[PDB]
Amino acid sequence: VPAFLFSGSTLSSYRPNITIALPHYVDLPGRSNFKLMYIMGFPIDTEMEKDSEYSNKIRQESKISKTEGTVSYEQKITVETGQEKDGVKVYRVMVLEGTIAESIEHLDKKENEDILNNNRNRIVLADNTVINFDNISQLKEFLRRSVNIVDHDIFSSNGFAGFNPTSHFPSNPSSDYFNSTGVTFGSGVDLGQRSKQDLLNDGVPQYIADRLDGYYMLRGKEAYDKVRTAPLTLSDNEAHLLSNIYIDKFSHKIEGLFNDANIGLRFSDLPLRTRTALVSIGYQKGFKLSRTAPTVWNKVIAKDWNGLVNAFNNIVDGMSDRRKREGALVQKDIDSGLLK
Repeated sequence: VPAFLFSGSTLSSYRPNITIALPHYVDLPGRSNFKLMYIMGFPIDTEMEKDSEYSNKIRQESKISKTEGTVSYEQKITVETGQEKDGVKVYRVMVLEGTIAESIEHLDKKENEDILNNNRNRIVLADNTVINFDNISQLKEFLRRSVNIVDHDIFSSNGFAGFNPTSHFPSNPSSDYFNSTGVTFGSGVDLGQRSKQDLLNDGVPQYIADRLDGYYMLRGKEAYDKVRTAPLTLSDNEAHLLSNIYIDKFSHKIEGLFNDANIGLRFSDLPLRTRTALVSIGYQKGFKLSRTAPTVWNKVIAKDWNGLVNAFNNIVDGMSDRRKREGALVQKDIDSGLLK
């Protein structure tokens, strides 16, 4: 105390392979100053101000908010638990350069609870700066906010894209979009232009894709009649699975457009709520925002965030309340210090 040692286990893609009872000292092959000591087979990371051969210098702190902030969903993270005293830091390594996903799982694992509630929990980023968390919870939250390209609960709420597990038919005869509309499930998933094999190719499970037989490729009057005389309802679990697959898929196209514009930063460097606002407007008006919502896009590529809020507020499509709610997501990111 204050510690645990051989408690639980550790996730690493890196192991080196005749007396092992003695400690072994290793240099992380990719980077530095990152030097680890293996007691038994377990990785230990220590920092000491006064020069040591096998220790590391003091890592500077990160300015990222531990409360409201995120790390890029694109990067790798090192998760550490331990103690620090008067200029000397001792930490046990839990995840060694892992993705946010297995981090979030291997971090709740049955063997690992014990050491994480009595020791200080931090993340070491790819740039070798440090985020110190007050507790383990804060950390878990942080990982959950970081893992997803958009916020799925916000996106599927009635305020934005909605959720309807029964087969439905937006628009109508009086509309220009009549003939371009298909049968739709979950949050806006439209089968009008899709084949079963397309869904299988996108990663949708067999049982869901077979369940939808007879609804593929229908549009206009056909789709309207089909919904009227022979509806089909998916369970909430299946509907949410299908939806999340197509939401992530679309998010990637928005991401590509953003990165291709060479604005000075990457889509993954923006806060969660803003990413969510941009994907939402694109989902409804079409993905190429340079063409479909020019005022919004022009403000985005200028990096003018107040201008962006105004643009969301001034657009007239007859979808006004939703446009406003998107703008208010952006305004929330400005007010909390995450933007600019």
